[PDB]
Amino acid sequence: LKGGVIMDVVTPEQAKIAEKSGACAVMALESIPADMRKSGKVCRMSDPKMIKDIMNSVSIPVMAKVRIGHFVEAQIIEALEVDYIDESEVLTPADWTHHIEKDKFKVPFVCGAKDLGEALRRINEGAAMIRTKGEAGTGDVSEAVKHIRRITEEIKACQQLKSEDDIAKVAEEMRVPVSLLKDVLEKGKLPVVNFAAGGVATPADAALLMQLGCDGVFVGSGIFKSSNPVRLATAVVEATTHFDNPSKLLEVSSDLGE
Amino acid sequence: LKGGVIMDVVTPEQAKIAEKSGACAVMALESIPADMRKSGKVCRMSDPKMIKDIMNSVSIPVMAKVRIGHFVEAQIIEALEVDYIDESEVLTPADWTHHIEKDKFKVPFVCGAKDLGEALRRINEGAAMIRTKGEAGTGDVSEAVKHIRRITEEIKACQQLKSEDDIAKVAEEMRVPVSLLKDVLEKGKLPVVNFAAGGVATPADAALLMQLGCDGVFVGSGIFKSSNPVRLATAVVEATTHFDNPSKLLEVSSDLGE
Amino acid sequence: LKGGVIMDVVTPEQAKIAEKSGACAVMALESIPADMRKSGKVCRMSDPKMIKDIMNSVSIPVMAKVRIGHFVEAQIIEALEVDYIDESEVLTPADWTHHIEKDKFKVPFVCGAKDLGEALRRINEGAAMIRTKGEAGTGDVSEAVKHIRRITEEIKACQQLKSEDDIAKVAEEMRVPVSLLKDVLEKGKLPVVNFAAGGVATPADAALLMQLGCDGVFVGSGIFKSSNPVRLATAVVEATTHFDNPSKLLEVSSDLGE
Amino acid sequence: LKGGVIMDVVTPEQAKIAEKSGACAVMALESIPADMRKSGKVCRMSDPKMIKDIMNSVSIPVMAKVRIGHFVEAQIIEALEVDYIDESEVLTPADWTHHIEKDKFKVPFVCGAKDLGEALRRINEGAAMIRTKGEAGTGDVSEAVKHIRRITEEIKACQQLKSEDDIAKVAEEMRVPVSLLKDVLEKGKLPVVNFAAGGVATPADAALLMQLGCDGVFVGSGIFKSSNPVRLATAVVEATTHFDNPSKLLEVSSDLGE
Amino acid sequence: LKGGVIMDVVTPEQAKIAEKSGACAVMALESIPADMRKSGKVCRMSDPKMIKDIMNSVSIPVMAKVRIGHFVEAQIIEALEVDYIDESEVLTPADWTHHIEKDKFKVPFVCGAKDLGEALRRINEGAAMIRTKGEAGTGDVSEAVKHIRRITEEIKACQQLKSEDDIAKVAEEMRVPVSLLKDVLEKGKLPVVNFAAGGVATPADAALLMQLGCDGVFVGSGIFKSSNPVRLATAVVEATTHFDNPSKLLEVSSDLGE
Amino acid sequence: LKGGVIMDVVTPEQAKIAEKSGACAVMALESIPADMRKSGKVCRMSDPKMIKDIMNSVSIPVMAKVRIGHFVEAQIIEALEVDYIDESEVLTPADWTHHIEKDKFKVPFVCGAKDLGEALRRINEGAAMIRTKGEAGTGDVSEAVKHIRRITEEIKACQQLKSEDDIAKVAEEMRVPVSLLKDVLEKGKLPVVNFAAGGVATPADAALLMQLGCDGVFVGSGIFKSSNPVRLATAVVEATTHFDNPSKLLEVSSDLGE
Repeated sequence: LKGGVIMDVVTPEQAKIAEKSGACAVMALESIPADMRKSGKVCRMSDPKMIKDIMNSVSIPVMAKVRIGHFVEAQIIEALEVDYIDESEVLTPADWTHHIEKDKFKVPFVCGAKDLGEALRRINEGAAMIRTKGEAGTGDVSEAVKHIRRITEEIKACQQLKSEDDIAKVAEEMRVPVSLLKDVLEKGKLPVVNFAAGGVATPADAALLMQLGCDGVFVGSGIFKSSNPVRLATAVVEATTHFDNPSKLLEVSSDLGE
Repeated sequence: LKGGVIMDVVTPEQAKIAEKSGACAVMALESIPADMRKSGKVCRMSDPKMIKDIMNSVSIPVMAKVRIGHFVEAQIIEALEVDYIDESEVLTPADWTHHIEKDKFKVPFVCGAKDLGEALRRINEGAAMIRTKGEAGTGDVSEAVKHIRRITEEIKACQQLKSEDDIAKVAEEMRVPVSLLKDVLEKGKLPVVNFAAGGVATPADAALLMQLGCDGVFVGSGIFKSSNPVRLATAVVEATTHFDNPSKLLEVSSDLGE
Repeated sequence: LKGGVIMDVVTPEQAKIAEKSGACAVMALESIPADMRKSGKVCRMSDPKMIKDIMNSVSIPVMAKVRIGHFVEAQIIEALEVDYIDESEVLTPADWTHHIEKDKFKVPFVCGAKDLGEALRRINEGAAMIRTKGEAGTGDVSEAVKHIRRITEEIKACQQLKSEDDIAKVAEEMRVPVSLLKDVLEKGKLPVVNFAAGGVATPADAALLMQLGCDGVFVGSGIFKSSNPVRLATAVVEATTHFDNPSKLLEVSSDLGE
Repeated sequence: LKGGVIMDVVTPEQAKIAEKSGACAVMALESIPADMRKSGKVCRMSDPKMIKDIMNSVSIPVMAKVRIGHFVEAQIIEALEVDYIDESEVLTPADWTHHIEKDKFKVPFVCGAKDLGEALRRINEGAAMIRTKGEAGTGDVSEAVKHIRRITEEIKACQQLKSEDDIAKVAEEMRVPVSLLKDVLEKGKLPVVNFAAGGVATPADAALLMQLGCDGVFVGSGIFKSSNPVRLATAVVEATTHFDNPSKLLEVSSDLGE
Repeated sequence: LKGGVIMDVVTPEQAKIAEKSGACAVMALESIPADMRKSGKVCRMSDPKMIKDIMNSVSIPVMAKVRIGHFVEAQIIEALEVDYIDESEVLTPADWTHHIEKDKFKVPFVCGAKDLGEALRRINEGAAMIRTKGEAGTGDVSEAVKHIRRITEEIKACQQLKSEDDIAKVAEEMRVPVSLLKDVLEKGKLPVVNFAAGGVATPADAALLMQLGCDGVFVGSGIFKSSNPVRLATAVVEATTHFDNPSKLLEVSSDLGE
Repeated sequence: LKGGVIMDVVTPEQAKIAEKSGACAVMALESIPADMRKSGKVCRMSDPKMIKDIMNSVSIPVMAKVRIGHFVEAQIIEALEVDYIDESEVLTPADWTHHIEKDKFKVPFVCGAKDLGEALRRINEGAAMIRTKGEAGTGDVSEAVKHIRRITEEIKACQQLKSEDDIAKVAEEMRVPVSLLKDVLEKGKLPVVNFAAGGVATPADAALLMQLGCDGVFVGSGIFKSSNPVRLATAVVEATTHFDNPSKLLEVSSDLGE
């Protein structure tokens, strides 16, 4: 899915709009935390029936969310044959101590991370994909930027550690195998694709995150709240593809509406 | 009651539905302590008459709740011949320093615990069943998960202890007899059934708690707030029973409604 | 002046009900003091006329309250020839430093106590009767239970002291003659009757406090807010009398309604 | 005015009721702080015209209040020829550092005090009369009782000081001449009459304060808020006169109304 | 302006009334900073036109206010030829670190001070008149009293200082030249007129501040909220003038109305 | 690109007004950012169409804002060929750690600064223009005054340092090349123009900031909320030009109305 955009969709018809806009995948979900976050309610896995109905409407990959640590929700979502599971901090966590043991699943998982240690812990548990934790709901791209900058800075700082022994002390504080940390230092990158998520509101934001080194970007239901969802979704996809072409980012950002 | 679901019920007709659904017992209570607690009211044992009308309505075992330390509520419930007494922290505690001397009753009790010490203190006092404390009323399964996981971890961590004198110190910090803590450590688990309670909202939640090693689960008045109580109650029972079978978990979770 | 039940009454008709239910005394009151503290209001001695009108309506003993330290209220209530004066912390205290000098009155006094020192100081000042303090208004029995348990536990611990100098040092911290503390330690109990008050809402609550060793129980206007007064008042009296009989406790507690 | 009652009056007709009830004096004032205290407004000297109108309506002495430190209000009230000036903490203070220099006036002043040092400072500035500071507005007689007890205890404690040198240290901390403190110790009383004021709501309260050694008592507009002001005012006067006659305090307290 | 009253005025017609009443000057301001400050608004210099219409309406001196540090508001007011500029803390400060360099203007300024240091700093910067700060808008005269009394006391306490080097240290702590502080101490008072302001509500208040040694008094829009502005304004003027004559103070204070 | 006045404009018609009043540039904006922060809202780059429509309506230079760190917004606004880009703290910052690398753009940038370090860091990153930060929205000029005074005062104090090592230590704490700090110390000023922004509400405010040494002044949409826009905008321009002429400042400030 590298170079691509994943969109949150709440109905089959939204999925079809996502797919026709250029999305590489869709993320099926009932609500969009938010309306529930400001309310108080527990956020859980969405009904399998609404997910299958989305899977039946497009021919691109479909992802779905489960609660952090909720390995039973994950077993149900795997049995449904979705393409990816997003063990998501947007939903209400089920286990505040243990993430899901992802290497016991066939289906790939994406997890969030706000820094290097977090990202390595998620990968060491078996995450196949990392995304920034962003700041979901708000439309403020700055948390996404903070987290991508932080991982990049931390990687660079580790790379200046001379002692193999100091490196080990770091792996220890992160609670990951030294081999995993060492593999990151030698490649100067996480060993899995890293996508931006949380606060990506405009085409500019999308191109920003790509220019900071993200392999792609998730966008939320904000696309569909806008006065023309097709124009906005197509504009974010173009911007993600042509992320280093100012005249084209200019063209796709012009006259977008509210 | 191993491998079962116990359901809170506030009417004879609710109790009948629980029984048709496959519940192994019901808990008779005049009103969930999640409505009035908001208003600031003392929650006590229910009227023996409404407990008796529930008992007359089903042939599965009936439980009832008394306040913590309220051994006279318990004598009264015992004389009524309910099958189990729940000394419950959901009710307003009658004695904040002493729980009931349960080993002086001939009806079995269940008690809450959030960790090992707590479980062992309740067992020492004569509890025949333990249940996690979790968060009653929120529908958030994470408090139940925290407590089962805390108990499991404390057992493991006490199992690591080399010195008999240190084991004895732990028993002392717990205010229980060493021979009780010793027997827990030898067996690797609590000497009575342990049920999850508080926050168990979906079939997936019930199966999560069973795969964490609970022997069964309490569910609250939430069953009866759903559009189809019969469907939800049946689905929770089937998930508790087939707790390690994903395809079955998928099927009972699909098209679950409000 | 032994055990039984004393009921707060606000009219001659309530007293008549208290009497025919089997109360051993009444406590004449012009208002329920929960209503008024809420207001902000000062609660004082009741108007002598309304106390007198209650005195005329029943042949069992009548008590009335005065504010802590208000010895002129007590001079007036004594002249009225009530049977007991209750120097009561439910009223607004008149003197935060000095309780009334009760040994100067012919009429006997009841005072509240939350621990052993307080009880001995009230007895030392001439109280003829102690009541546990409880939490008045709330219908929550746990404050009464706390205080009865506190007093008991403090007697038991003072009983462990082997040195007479240490016993004297305890008496002195309590501000009471050592011969008074010494008598309690030898006999295992206060030298006057001790009643539970504050939060006795149900027949089970009355019988709980008697099983904890109280000699009797004050009950508030809560009896008269109930759906059926005679029936609740009679149940509380029966439970106070038969405090040790589970099946009778069951019978009087069933179908009590609001 | 010793043995007497001073009443607050807001109209000539109230003054006439005060006088016919037995008051030894009246205190002329526009408002009764309160309604203004809970509001926020500055309390000041009352209009001279409303004061003269009261002075013209009765033949007993009339007092009036000025703000603490407001020696100009005092000069205006003196020129009006009132009988006593009450430099009053009920009004909004004008000088938080300096009370009025009362010895530069012909008219006598009364001042409040909550303890011995305060009372000596007020007398040393030239106060001819002391009253307790009470807790005005509330009807709670307990602040009045606290303050009279405190002065009495402090006097007694000073009287146990052996060293003339320690006595001097005390005068120094109080900021008064040692001769003044010494005169109090030798007489065992303040050298001026001391009246209770603040919270005297009933005849019992009035008789209480007299039995604690006060030379008289001020009562507020509460008399006139009652359903029969004449009965209540006459009852407080009787009670102040017959302060040690229980059967008469009983008779005057009976059937008083709200 | 010694021995006079300066009155806040918001219209030409208010100004005329102040002038008939005997005011020595008026202060033109478009709206008292006690209405909007509540709303959270920036209060600035008034429109020069409304200041000019006031100036055209009376032949007594007209003052106007500028923000603290706003030397350009002051240049503008100066070009308008008002008679005095009030650099006022009632307005919203333009420069929280530097007041205006007043000795560079040719129109006299007045400035607030709450103590000596403050007065001397304002004088050093070129203020021709000082006024107490007190509490604008409350009608509480005690802040004005506190400040006049604080200044008087600090002068006395500095007069006690024996060492020229210690005097110099004080001047240094004040951030003013020693020769200025020295001249204050020799003369026993501030080298310019000092007026009371903020809280001056009654004739009695105005005379209080004069007997404390003020040279005159500012009164605010409160004159014009009274039922009879003409009567109140005249009465304050007469009391400022005859500030040490009780019978006259009595007469102007009698029958003053709302 | 020297001094004068830059006005925020939200429509082509406002720009036309800004131009004919004598503004030296406009700042194209689709909303007033005080309205939106209040909402909670993220403020971003404005839609290129509306900026373009403003560019078409006037022949004076047009600026637009981008979020701090949002270099892709700046890439887009540059492609649009606006005349200046303002990297603006009034918008929601995109990168809390890294301002844009402005020396990589051909279009010149304006940045905010509240002190000398911040100004040098923005210049070091390639800013062509500094503006003081002020408090935007409030109409209160004191934050702008504070920042202009701060920068000045810090230059003057760095000027006192006699040691080159100490000067280097200052540069390093500021995170800027020592040759940059050294140039400011020698010349007594920033090497680029410095404009006041934030809180410039009145003609007097504009002229105040110019007299404090600013080279120009940004003004907000506050001009357009006023009762007469042309007149207020022209007065601000005239005051910025004639900042040193009191009588002209008087003339343009008079009868400005709402």
